Amino acid sequence: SPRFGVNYTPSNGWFHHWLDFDLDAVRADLDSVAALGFDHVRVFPLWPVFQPNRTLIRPRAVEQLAALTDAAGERGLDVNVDGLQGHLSSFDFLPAWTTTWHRRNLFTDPDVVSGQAEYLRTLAAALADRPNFLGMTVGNAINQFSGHPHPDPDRVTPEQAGDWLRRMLDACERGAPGRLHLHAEYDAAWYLDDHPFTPAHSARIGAVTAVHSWVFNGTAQRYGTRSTATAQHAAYLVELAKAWAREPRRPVWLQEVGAPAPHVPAEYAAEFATATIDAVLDCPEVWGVTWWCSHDVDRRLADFPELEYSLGLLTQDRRVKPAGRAVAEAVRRWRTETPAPRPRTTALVVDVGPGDQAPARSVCAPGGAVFEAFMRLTAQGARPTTVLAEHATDADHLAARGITEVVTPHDVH
Amino acid sequence: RSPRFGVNYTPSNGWFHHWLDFDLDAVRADLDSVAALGFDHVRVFPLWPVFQPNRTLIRPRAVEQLAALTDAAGERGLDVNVDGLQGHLSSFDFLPAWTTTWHRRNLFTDPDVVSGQAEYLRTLAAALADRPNFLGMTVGNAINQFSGHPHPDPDRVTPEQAGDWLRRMLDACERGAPGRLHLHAEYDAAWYLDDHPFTPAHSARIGAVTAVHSWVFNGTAQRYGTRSTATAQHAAYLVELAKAWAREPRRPVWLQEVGAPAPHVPAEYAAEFATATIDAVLDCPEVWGVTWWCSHDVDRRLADFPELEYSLGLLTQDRRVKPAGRAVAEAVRRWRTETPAPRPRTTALVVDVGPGDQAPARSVCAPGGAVFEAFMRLTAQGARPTTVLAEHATDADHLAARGITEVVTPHDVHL
Ligand SMILES: CC(=O)N[C@@H]1[C@@H](O)[C@H](O[C@@H]2O[C@H](CO)[C@@H](O)[C@H](O)[C@@H]2O)[C@@H](CO)O[C@H]1O
Ligand SMILES: CC(=O)N[C@@H]1[C@@H](O)[C@H](O[C@@H]2O[C@H](CO)[C@@H](O)[C@H](O)[C@@H]2O)[C@@H](CO)O[C@H]1O
Repeated sequence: SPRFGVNYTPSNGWFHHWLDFDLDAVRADLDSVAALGFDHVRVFPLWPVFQPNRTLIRPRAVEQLAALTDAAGERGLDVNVDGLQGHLSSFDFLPAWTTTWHRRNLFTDPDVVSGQAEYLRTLAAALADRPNFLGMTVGNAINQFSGHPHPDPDRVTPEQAGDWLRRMLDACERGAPGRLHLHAEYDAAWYLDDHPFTPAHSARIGAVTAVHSWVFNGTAQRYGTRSTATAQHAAYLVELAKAWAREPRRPVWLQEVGAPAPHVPAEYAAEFATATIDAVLDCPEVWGVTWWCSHDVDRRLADFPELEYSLGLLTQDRRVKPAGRAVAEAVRRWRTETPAPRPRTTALVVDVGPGDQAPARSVCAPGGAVFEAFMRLTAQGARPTTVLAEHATDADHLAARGITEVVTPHDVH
Repeated sequence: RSPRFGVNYTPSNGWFHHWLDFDLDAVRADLDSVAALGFDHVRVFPLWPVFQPNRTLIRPRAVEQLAALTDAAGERGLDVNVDGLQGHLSSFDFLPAWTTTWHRRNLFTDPDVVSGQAEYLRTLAAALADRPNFLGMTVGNAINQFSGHPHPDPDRVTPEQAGDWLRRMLDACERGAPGRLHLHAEYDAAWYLDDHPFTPAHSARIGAVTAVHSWVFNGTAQRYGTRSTATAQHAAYLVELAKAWAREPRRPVWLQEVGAPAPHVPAEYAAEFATATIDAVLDCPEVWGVTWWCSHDVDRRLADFPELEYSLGLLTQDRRVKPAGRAVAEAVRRWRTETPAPRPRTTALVVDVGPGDQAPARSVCAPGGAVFEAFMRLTAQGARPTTVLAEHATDADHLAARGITEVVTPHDVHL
């Protein structure tokens, strides 16, 4: 029931390939992905290339995306499209009509927002007749523009961020009705007290909860490369995200997971990949696992943080790397041969402060009491899920999720 | 040499975003309509982030599209000046992702950004060097607007750093295309804004010719009026002002931008204004050329431009000649038919912008300033003034080399 895919980083040109779109290079990339057994790709337009002026959405760029989508479908790959990039791999791609003389908050300016909505509706409507089109993700961790540590953020309130998300997803739904439209925020949404994108936003707006699991976020540094916390980090984000859902079986999509050097050294990447995926597949209701990323980044492109270059499952010339070989069996076995995991009946209480804005959510970050209690329960074999403090004695909430035992971080010690 | 006539080329289909949907036949039709008006050159604009999307990727296809544009121009008798670092165009900043936010690195001082800019300019120049109609490079369109107030987020630099950067950029242009016409082109803050890092000395002493961009929405029309002498003579003023800082007595001054922006120049007055402006400029000797901004109106289906930008063309979106396009063409035809002799300017107004080479009091040259108003009064009186720096006001060798026999101060004119 969990699907298996990759975040597609075009080997020739990286995301700048939209400026030199080569369908045969894309076909060869997708062939090398399909050969490892994946069933979907997550793909990335570059927003200022597609919408260089607020009222110019380039039809040729839309046609190229459709051709990419059709090429993926010929190779047995479904396609999720991320709209607003926005941020990719340390670089911000911002249209000139949003910056300096035209600086206008990405989340609140009425004209920017209507321009974003028309962009997203246009992409979704163009792919709506593709059977392998899964739906849209609003944008790749667009929440990284909304506050620190961004050097120049478009600060917003949680109320403002939620309003914006609902408008963006309405546009996706109007473009492609009935498809799988979601938003996907990086882990500040679960770990930073002040951050305006909240756990509630992730679990209650959009079709599924998307989480992006990256052990350079303090996890590998604090607990160690070969620790239980590092191996279980993706499973933790999946079970943590469930605490805020209103539907007891709302799917959680592990939409990014990668093996970043030096926190996961190259010679440990395959072992880490297998352990991380084994752990997350012991979590019920996982929509899918989508590895970051398909192909190493061309070192002929300068100024990436070193870690970005070697995140591929395939080399830049499409050779299978050790983690690619590894995943291409923690997929064949995970598919077909791995039973859906049993329910997790022990829930750890998550006290994130009252209201829906999670002002104390850093207890969930690496080093926090909720994080460490979850990892302790995990090491003990308890297979924990999570429950909000507000629901810790809510018998209807617990029964709907099959939770029979509730423990606080203090109980765990 | 005699003055040249040309246009700043705004592609009618796609504007400068046409690099993303490059249509050579649309460029050819655009240039056809420009050649019909009798021009002899175009100034053309790469979009820097499209040409160099990563510091170490200068896209071969963008370079080849620029060469194809240059060839289409040469066929039509249009020589080509290429501006490199845009950078700024018509109120929009086009900055590569590798210069901003997480990668914010000063455009003028960061070692890696500056090396990237030099390789980009060298690459463009080398790729066009075999084209006989390639004039040379301009470093970038008013790149000085990134360097301080009123930019909302400037990359600050000292004047010494600005001059060093310019020399490095121009050396790269020269390595790419030896012997061609390489210059830099700064907007009027270089002449008008106290403490602005790009100075009059930089414009008149670095690069092959001095480039001035004349825009009467800079306070000139607002203070003196649309139909005033100051508004009609503003471009000739910048030409003669820029001469004060030249070391060579016959260094050409290129009026590389001049346009008719509404409502400071209403559309119904644009033709009369263009005629008056060009007549005033062509009464100035050693004008390299007049380059009108711009060839084509901007498509109003493109959002968020300041209103004035859309109707700056001499030609409409569908390539029809506008009243100002007819007026400029007639001025060009008149000059080419009569080839009037240049007339020297023997009366010089003293320009005192303070001590040193950084012009700390240059605002006397701005609209409302004592030098500005004295120049316009001498002009109205028919004295045909040039300008001379205070440090040269009694330099007999400097004055004889320019044929200046009369030197007057702003207060002299006050009387
Ligand atoms: C500025 C910076 O590098 N921020 C990073 C994000 O880029 C990163 O986003 C995801 O992680 C991969 C690997 O780093 C990156 O290539 C993609 O942008 C992807 O969307 C984020 C992950 O939590 O971590 C930030 O620190
Ligand atoms: C932010 C802003 O509008 N800055 C303008 C410059 O754009 C302008 O540059 C020149 O003027 C024309 C007409 O405005 C414009 O299309 C081009 O960018 C051109 O290079 C400059 C002129 O001095 O004035 C600034 O205020």
